[PDB]
Amino acid sequence: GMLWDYAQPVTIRFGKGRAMEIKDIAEAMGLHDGIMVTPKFFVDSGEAQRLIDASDGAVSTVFTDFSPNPDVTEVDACAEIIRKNHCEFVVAMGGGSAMDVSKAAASICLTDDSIADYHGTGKAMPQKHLPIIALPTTAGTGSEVTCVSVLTNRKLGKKAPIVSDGFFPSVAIVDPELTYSVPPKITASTGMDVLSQAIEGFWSKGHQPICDSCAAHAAKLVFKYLPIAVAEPHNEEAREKMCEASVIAGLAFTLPKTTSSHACSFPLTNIHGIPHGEACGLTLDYFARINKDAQHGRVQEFARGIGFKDVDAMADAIHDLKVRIGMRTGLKDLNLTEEQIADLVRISRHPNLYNNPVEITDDMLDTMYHYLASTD
Amino acid sequence: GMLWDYAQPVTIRFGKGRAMEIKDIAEAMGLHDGIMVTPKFFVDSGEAQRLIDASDGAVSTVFTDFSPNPDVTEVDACAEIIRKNHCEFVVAMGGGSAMDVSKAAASICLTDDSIADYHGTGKAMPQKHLPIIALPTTAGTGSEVTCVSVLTNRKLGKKAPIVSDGFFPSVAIVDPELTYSVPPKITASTGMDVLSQAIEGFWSKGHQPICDSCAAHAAKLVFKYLPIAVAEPHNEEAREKMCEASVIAGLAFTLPKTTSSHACSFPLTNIHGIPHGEACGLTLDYFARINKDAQHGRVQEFARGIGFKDVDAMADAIHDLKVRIGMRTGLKDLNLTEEQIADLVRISRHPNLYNNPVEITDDMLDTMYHYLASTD
Ligand SMILES: NC(=O)c1ccc[n+]([C@@H]2O[C@H](COP(=O)([O-])OP(=O)(O)OC[C@H]3O[C@@H](n4cnc5c(N)ncnc54)[C@H](O)[C@@H]3O)[C@@H](O)[C@H]2O)c1
Ligand SMILES: NC(=O)c1ccc[n+]([C@@H]2O[C@H](COP(=O)([O-])OP(=O)(O)OC[C@H]3O[C@@H](n4cnc5c(N)ncnc54)[C@H](O)[C@@H]3O)[C@@H](O)[C@H]2O)c1
Repeated sequence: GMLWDYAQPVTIRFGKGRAMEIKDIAEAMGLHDGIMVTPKFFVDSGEAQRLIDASDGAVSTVFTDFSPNPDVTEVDACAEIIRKNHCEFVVAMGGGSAMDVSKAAASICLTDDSIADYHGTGKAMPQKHLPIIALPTTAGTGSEVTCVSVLTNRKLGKKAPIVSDGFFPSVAIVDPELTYSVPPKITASTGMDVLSQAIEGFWSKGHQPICDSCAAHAAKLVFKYLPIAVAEPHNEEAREKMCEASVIAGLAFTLPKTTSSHACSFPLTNIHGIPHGEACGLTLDYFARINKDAQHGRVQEFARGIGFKDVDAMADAIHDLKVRIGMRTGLKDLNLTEEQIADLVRISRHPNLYNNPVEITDDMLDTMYHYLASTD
Repeated sequence: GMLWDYAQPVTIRFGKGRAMEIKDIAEAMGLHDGIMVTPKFFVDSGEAQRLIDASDGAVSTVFTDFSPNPDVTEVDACAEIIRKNHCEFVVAMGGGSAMDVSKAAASICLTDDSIADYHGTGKAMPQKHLPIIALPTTAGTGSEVTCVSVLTNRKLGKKAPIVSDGFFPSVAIVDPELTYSVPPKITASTGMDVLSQAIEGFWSKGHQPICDSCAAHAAKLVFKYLPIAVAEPHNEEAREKMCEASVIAGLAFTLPKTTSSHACSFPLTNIHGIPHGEACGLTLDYFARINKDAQHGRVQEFARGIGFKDVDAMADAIHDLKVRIGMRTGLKDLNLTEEQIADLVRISRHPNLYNNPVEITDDMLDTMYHYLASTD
């Protein structure tokens, strides 16, 4: 017997030049006076003002004060702006960081309580929220189809996600044109994040068939088009394909969740400043050679479906992919101490690690990090 | 570039024995007193009361007065029942016929007009309705994840579908136990209906990547388990695997729509009484040999993705599948006249026919129908 649930209530509009259709959603939903949460890059580049003028007065205010690693203070700061201008909907035009505070601010601006009162403290988020129109500009994190908002508390040293049914965006416009301006180094990291969510989402203990079809489709696209997009940022086909894999791979991690590589990326990112997708890719092919034979050859069928002889052949491609696009293949330059390696193992015992098809023991993490700390 | 919209607002609770969870959905929504629209077979078998008592007062009334091809009068008869008993939600436990009157009667009971006032005339349905909990009992048509309600106007001699966003069921519980009681002949016909909507849904003109990932997963499951479900009606795994492919193929054809085998199946059913799934599969392999080199080798990559050397190897698998499960391979026993063959050509020119990649001219229809008239 196989039991599973599937819920995906985010409408998706895909196509180049469809970011101008924000006026079509604010008129159909009957919503005026919107706030666009976008990084300051799009403000100085005129791309933000181009869509606001196209919306024809639908969007009024703009909020750009937030970090790539967003804090709980920028969420309440964005919530205060919504409370003042009486904003009805929230536009999230950015990467995984601009869309993280948009989900949190749209639900918290309807209460007089801080966003910290629900940040990993057991308190459930109020489901009442403003509508969200996610416009991802990186390909990506797939956050435009998830109910997750990853935040940080600098004054309290806390960093934990918040999962609420009210964080689901109503509409998510995936425009590949907004990804043209992504630098090659970020394109490679965000591309590895798509590949990690696709592979981890498949071999997860909470897998389901609808997510597997999306996971296999997105993974094959990353192996083919991601090197092209890194080398050629203006390649319209390679960018559009990466957006295709990005939103589709997001549909494979919302329910089955992620496993080992995402559990190890949290210490590799927060402690050592390694970007998220690059930290996940740092251990992707490592756990692949471990889970290759689990689930009665199910992972072997995944590799053959995307065009590989075995899983070890697929793990070789993941390694050749990271080298060609300039991603980390080791941690020898960090000069990690035995205390730091032991810190990597203790913090890697995350709830996501238990979703791995093969039980990862502490002796395995100690072997992996000692191998990573001794590799260029 | 690629342009496509994706909207799947149905919640899928898949699992063996999860039909008892009507109480959970009614309690979570805080709803009581529901009307269960089901065929009379499930009442005579006690399966309807097993779920009424499992809901523990959540479901109160039962409606069983509708034909396999549902008439508008049977909808208003069910609508007036909800008006006289004020039910709060609709339970659709049955085939496509039961899930097509549950969509119309849930929206028309809130009004005072007849459901025929929106049947083919073009008048939009009111977007206010009662919640729908779809419990499909075949595998299938996927009506639990679509917004179309195929009806029939017997007094007016018309059979036209109705498409309304308010017809989307809230939750679609897919339980393979409800399919154990399907006779092998109906299993084979409904089984071919899944493979049709998957193959047609893939090579359609309005194809999109999310639906194509689902189309390949569903098609690969039918080739392996459909003969098992036919020769072994109580095979639990074969039944579950057919239920899995049926709901996944529902998401595959709801947006890209159907192509030629569905356009040719409508005259094969209303005039000659051939079941829908059997009438679709009667021409499915014929159009495959036409669309093999279409869309720049796209259908070729589809056949290799599911495990065939080419479409020709897949077309042979379709033929051998129908012979093993006892589906029509020709129309020689009908002894069709030259008038009848030309009558099938006229009616087969349906709007869904133009969705085929290769153009289906009237001469190709005349050639195909004359070929089937000479085939056993
Ligand atoms: N919410 C979720 O479900 C989810 C899932 C995974 C990761 N995340 C979090 O999301 C963040 C990652 O998001 P990311 O992977 O998009 O990077 P990002 O958006 O965090 O930061 C990327 C940087 O690129 C800059 N940039 C320059 N030109 C750009 C352009 N043309 N388009 C977009 N950005 C441009 C942005 O200003 C930003 O500083 C991490 O903090 C990660 O933890 C969230
Ligand atoms: N709305 C949609 O998305 C969609 C898609 C395809 C077809 N359809 C329509 O739906 C109908 C076809 O649905 P179907 O293929 O289920 O045909 P159908 O609805 O006739 O199947 C129901 C019949 O199956 C028989 N049956 C015997 N044992 C059964 C059992 N144990 N469980 C269920 N039924 C049993 C009964 O006679 C019952 O009337 C047609 O009217 C077709 O046009 C709708």
